[PDB]
Amino acid sequence: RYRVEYHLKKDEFIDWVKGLLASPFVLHAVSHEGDYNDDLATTQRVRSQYADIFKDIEGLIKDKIEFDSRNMSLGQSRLNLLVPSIGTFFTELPLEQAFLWEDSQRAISARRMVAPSFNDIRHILNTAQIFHFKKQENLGKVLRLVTFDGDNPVIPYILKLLRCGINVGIVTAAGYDEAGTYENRLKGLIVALHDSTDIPVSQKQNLTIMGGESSYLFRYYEDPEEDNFGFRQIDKEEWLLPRMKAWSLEDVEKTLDFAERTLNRLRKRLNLPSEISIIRKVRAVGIVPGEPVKLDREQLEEIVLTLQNTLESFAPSRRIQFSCFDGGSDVWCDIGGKDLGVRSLQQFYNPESPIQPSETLHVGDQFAPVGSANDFKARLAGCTLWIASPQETVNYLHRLLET
Amino acid sequence: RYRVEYHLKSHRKDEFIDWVKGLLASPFVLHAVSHEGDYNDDLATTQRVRSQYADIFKDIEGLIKDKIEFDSRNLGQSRLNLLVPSIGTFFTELPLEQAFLWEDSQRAISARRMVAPSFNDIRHILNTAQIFHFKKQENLHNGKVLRLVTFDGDTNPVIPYILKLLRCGINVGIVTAAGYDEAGTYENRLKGLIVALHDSTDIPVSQKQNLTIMGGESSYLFRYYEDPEEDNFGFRQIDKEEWLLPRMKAWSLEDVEKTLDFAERTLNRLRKRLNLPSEISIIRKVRAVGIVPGERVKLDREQLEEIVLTLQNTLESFAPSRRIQFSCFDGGSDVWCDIGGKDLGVRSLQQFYNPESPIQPSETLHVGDQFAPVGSANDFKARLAGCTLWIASPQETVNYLHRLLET
Amino acid sequence: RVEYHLKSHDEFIDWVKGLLASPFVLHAVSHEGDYNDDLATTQRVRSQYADIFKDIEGLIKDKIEFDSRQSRLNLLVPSIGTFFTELPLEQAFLWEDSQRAISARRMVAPSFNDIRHILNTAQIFHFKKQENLHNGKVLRLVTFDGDVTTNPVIPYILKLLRCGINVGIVTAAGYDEAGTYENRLKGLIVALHDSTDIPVSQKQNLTIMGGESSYLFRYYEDPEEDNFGFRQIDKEEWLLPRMKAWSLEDVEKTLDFAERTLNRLRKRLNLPSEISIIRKVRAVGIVPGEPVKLDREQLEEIVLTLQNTLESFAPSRRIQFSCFDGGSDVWCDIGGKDLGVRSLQQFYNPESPIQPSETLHVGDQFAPVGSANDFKARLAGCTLWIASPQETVNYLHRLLET
Amino acid sequence: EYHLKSKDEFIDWVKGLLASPFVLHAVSHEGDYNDDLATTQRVRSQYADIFKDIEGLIKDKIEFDSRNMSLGQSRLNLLVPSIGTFFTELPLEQAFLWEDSQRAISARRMVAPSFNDIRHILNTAQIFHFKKQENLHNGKVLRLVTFDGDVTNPVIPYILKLLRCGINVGIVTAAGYDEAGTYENRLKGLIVALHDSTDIPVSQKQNLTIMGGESSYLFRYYEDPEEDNFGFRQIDKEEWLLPRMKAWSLEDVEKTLDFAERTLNRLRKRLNLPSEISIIRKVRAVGIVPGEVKLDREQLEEIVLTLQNTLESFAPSRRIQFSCFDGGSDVWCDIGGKDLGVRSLQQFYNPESPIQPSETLHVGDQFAPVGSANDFKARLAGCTLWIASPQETVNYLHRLLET
Ligand SMILES: O=c1[nH]cnc2c1ncn2[C@@H]1O[C@H](CO)[C@@H](O)[C@H]1O
Ligand SMILES: O=c1[nH]cnc2c1ncn2[C@@H]1O[C@H](CO)[C@@H](O)[C@H]1O
Ligand SMILES: O=c1[nH]cnc2c1ncn2[C@@H]1O[C@H](CO)[C@@H](O)[C@H]1O
Ligand SMILES: O=c1[nH]cnc2c1ncn2[C@@H]1O[C@H](CO)[C@@H](O)[C@H]1O
Repeated sequence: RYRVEYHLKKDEFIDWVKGLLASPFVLHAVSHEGDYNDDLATTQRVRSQYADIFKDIEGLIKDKIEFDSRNMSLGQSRLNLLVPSIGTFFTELPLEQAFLWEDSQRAISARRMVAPSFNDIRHILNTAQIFHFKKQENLGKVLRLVTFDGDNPVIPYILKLLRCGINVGIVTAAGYDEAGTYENRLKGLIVALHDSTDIPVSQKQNLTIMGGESSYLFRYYEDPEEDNFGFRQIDKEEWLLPRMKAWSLEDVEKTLDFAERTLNRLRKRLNLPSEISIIRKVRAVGIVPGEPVKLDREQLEEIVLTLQNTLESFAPSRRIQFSCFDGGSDVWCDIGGKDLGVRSLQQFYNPESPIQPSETLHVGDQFAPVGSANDFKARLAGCTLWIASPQETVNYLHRLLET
Repeated sequence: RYRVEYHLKSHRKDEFIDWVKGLLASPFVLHAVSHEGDYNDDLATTQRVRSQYADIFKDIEGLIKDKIEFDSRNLGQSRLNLLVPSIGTFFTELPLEQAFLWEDSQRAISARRMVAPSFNDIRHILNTAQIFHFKKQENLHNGKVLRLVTFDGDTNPVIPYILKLLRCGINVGIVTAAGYDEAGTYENRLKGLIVALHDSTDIPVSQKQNLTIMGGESSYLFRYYEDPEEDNFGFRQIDKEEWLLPRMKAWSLEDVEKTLDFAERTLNRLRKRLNLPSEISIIRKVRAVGIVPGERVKLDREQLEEIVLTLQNTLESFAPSRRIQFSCFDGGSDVWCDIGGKDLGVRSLQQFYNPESPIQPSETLHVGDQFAPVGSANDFKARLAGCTLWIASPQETVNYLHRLLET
Repeated sequence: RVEYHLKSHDEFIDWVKGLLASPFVLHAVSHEGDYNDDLATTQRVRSQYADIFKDIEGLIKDKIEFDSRQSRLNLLVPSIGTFFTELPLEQAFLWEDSQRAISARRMVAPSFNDIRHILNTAQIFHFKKQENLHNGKVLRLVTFDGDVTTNPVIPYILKLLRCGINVGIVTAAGYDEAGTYENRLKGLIVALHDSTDIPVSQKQNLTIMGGESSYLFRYYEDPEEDNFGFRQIDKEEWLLPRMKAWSLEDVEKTLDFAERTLNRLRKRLNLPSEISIIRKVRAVGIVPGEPVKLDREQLEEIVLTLQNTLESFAPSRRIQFSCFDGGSDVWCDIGGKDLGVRSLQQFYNPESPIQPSETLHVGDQFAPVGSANDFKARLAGCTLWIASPQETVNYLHRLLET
Repeated sequence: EYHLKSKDEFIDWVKGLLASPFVLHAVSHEGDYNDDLATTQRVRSQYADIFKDIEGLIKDKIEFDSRNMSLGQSRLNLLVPSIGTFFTELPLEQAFLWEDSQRAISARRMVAPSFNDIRHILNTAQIFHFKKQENLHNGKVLRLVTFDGDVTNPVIPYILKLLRCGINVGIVTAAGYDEAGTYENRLKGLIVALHDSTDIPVSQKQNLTIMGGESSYLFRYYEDPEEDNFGFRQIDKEEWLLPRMKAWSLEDVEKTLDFAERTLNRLRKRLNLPSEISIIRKVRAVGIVPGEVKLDREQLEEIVLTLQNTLESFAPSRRIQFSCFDGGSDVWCDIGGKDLGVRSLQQFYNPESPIQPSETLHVGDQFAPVGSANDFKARLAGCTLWIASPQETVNYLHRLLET
């Protein structure tokens, strides 16, 4: 009833839009008995009601952009007063056009029983972002950086992104400190890249892997001098953000030491199978599946929550920044985070003119309680796409890259 | 936000389990979370917490049994029915504490200090308890052993256990919302099962032939067959008179077809209004009508829900359709409107296998993945006909059947 | 749907409130500091609100038409009561908006009471429009509540009677004698007696229904004795056909079990001895002693226990029954509030019973006060949700004005 | 933030805890009129143990709360985040057992332990604590009792007993009136009773104080022996003002009040308020008051919310502290707060040894959405009692003062 365990463990903006859309739906749309005559009329009016609302939100976003532009780098944006937990909008969003296009496909205005869904709005928001970047191309601030979530139909589109002179970064929560591992699982991307004759080697090496959220950076290399292809680790000094440089190594190791100890305690208390392994690396410590032998989500969630709470009461850990991740059957504790990794890549690709958030798009699937490495953090560093299927990713990439 | 559209859709969620979750949360926050951070004696805390959880489950056991006795009456209500008003009938005693202690070993529930006992935890405990019961009745003098196991249709590690079930002398039926009126389709769909059963040496033919397919929810019945003169196997259609329940035989054909005709017209209206692509096609059969994806192609989720909600509401205002029970299903990316229901299908099978001594609900177990808003063909209706297992993964089915059939 | 009170267990108003929340956030809160746009902001907000109410009017009309023969509104709001009359929602909003300045608010959304006020104003508006036409269904019966075991409403009751409108007071007290209600309503009968401007014939159209629908009394003025007061109308005249088939033994068995149940509750709750149990012909109840009163938790415990207990008692379900814990009293009565209103509708004109569309129940018991709540009165006719005596007076003034 | 819809999380948290034994051991046993004593006894035992557990949690929080006080958090703060500060130990079980005897909470089978049940228990426990310290050797006994004075009798005797018992009594109001006359005219009878009461020394008589504008004006009862002059006398600010308040800029104070006065004048035109409603401006406060004419609770809350959020975006107001009150028909904007008001009185009575929060009990009837001057703010300065009825105040004071 009243959950006493509620605070021990949703996108408000989207639910907000859903509420605004539901009011005309229940009043005008819910007119089920109707196809005898007035359902063209009902659909038409309902479509207009929805379109108007999205157009109103368009202006609210643009007002927020302007307010945030001048007053940031204490007032509040209108939209921020309406939606307190809303994230920054680095780009304009043609919501009305996006809706009308999606309504063409899925006939949302033509429904009388099923209100505009969370997925409906999510698709509109994603379509709007893509539409924005395509608009700049036929003029603006075009898309310079696309990032993906590591922790196949997508592989070709990655290659063409690179050919179109767009930097591609793969952000993973994996704490592996050796290139070799990433070469072993990103095999297909590496060899298909390598084996492709079209791409100049310059564009070929614009592919990067930001491991440990923002702990390790690897870049693609092609040395057919040796016919050696794969990923080369980049020295910290080139890609490390200034604030991260200030972190003491002692606090880093102390943080990782305390984390690894906490993991082992959790292991014993939870009496986890011995096939479950705790892996410690240079900038990361994590727990991994075994043999077949996996971990329950409650166990994964217990681990992340325990790690976050303990470390947040650990002084070395607060003098730095850390992230936790429990997406798959693995829980990773890494130094840094999603936002830091994306912004590091922005500076890395062009130090003289760092890639702006307005020119950055993070196609991510970790908009969930996957930990502090959630893709909501990525909204701090740039524009994002919210994908729920690999096909969704391909669809979005296809329309983006369509001439 | 006050969702003004809430009541337009089905938002059924197992109140009994949520009720159990709420009870377990009180010892959790006062004993588990109150000793979060305690580096020393974790074992003591886990033991006290587990004991508190176990006591609660044993209390619920008692409530369940009392209800079973108070439902043997037939208007008062069981004490449990007062606590949880939407509770279903318990055809069988549930060893909940034993099931909790077993799952607590696997899932380590009592050891957690941050994450409370979950819905899935209770679901696992409830399912394990249902299995544990039937395993107890096997050796028992006057125990009611499991006679019928039912599955949901609409290579595969379930097939061996289905074969093992049949060999163990247990009747197995598959209830599919598909409305196809030919045995050929189900032979094509379930070719993996029929081939393995055909190739199974350890199972006598009488036990093999104890495999049935309930086409529609209760519209068509098919039985496995193995010709003794020729190497021909597959599925045979059974005449209506042998398996059709009395009330179903009382149903008028004209109302049946009026319903299906109305449903078919309603489907094409929806097709136009939602401007669905031309390959989405609408298929009409003898006792069922449905809309299926085509190729060049598929239907959105919300569109599928729009269809079943439309069909259900419209037909529930159709007089011939109230004289004759019907069902809708949008689980896959198809929507099928079938005459009858899942409840009817299970009890039809209960009668068919042994007409003279019909299989009781206490001897029936439906393994279902459709305990969801999948229309009126949901597995909550199967709780009317007998005991159920709530499965969320195919691996759960395998594990559940493994525990049951383990010697 | 639990029968036991764990937390604070009208959906239509909350549904409307949710609707009104959309223009509030998108068009009002967005303009909190736009102090020169106050004219345009308020105008747009007022139109947005008014458009919603106009839309709900249509859905209500659809519900009425459908119920004349679920409705969309029933699908949207499953706990919605029947609308016996159409309501002018848009105008009611605009009128109340002038007084309350709802559209000018940027920090506070349209409230529950805002809508309740608008709904009440709409109901009164409807009758007034019907009135001037006279052609339409005019208000013939107004019912009030005095259910519990200084008043400016009295002159308006008198004005209602002089306007040829029948006035009934429905009460859950369940006392079986006229003298008690004469004393409780002394101010009303004195004022009515002292009124020279009202014909005795019209004075006689004042009735009181005790025990929800168990006892009926009428106002009388006889020249011979030269007094006045209340005379109990015989059962044959006002009893509904459903109630006539009710067996006396079931009635007695119901009350006897209820009285027994009350006595154990006294024991177990260790209630003070000053607390007494009163038994009447068609009612049994627990009343506060002497100040010695009962906690609301205790009163709720009593009503919930009785309802659950009696609804599992075969004689009681061959019967209808009601419980009421409004004040610091709990009464178990044979009748029901809907039955009382329906009985009065027949009593005044047996040939052509007063239609629900010509009936208005001004009630203050739209609360968890047991099965005797005023939501039951919505079954028998139109209603008015009042929170203050001033509200009643205000609503009655608008109703009876030129 | 804006308000769409309409308590105390700690009480709700305890209610949810007590609800679990209720459903299983009480609701289940309805219809069982035999065995009811046994059922009641067990149910009582279950409830009591929960309270004893919560007692322990409080003692732990208090000791953790010795770490800082004007990282991490108490386990109670994790479970209930919006929980206030407990300056004293609370005998919850003893209080429950007493309240269960009076209210028969454990005997109920259909009605769970209510919000009011717990509230009474918490209030009783607070009283119980101070009574034991009166017993104990040199225990931190009650030294300051504060009351609310509202804005534009059985309680009077108990105040006198408090004063005669050597307990300092203060009355805090949101009224912005800066003249002693208004309060001699508002607190008549009490002054007369104190003047007429021969059984009280005038030294103890003077321990009665009035805090106006929450913490803006201080008036102390005076009684000249030879000239028959009695009433309230304003105390000079340097004597009772807290240091932080002394450092406040008069300009910022004035600028804040002037902004509020214009905001108030804006609101009355916007809301088209009647001309009978008058706006009152004082030295340390500005307010809106009813006419000869009254204001809706929506209008009252609109004004408070508007004023509150507006001034929070006003820099001079940020550099000061302000409070708002809409309990009565009036809406007052006063410089300071109830918290600052109580604490100022704590130093005023005895500057060499300021009265501690553990020695201060605030009996208040404003634990509601009354604005920033609510009694929840008083929990920052000391112990409190939640009052819903005037008779509750009388009964509570009686039990506190009984011997
Ligand atoms: O609260 C938010 N919800 C959705 N998108 C947001 C939000 N805040 C900032 N953005 C941005 O809006 C675009 C919509 O797809 C994305 O670029 C997302 O990052
Ligand atoms: O409300 C219910 N929730 C869970 N199971 C129920 C319910 N009602 C009857 N049963 C039965 O209890 C067993 C354990 O899940 C299953 O057999 C189920 O069908
Ligand atoms: O769910 C309802 N809420 C409020 N009023 C209702 C409802 N159902 C029917 N009516 C009627 O609407 C008028 C306005 O208050 C009243 O006449 C009431 O009886
Ligand atoms: O969240 C709280 N709820 C109730 N009381 C609290 C809370 N926080 C601190 N105290 C203190 O506990 C005593 C009992 O009510 C009071 O002294 C109150 O100020």
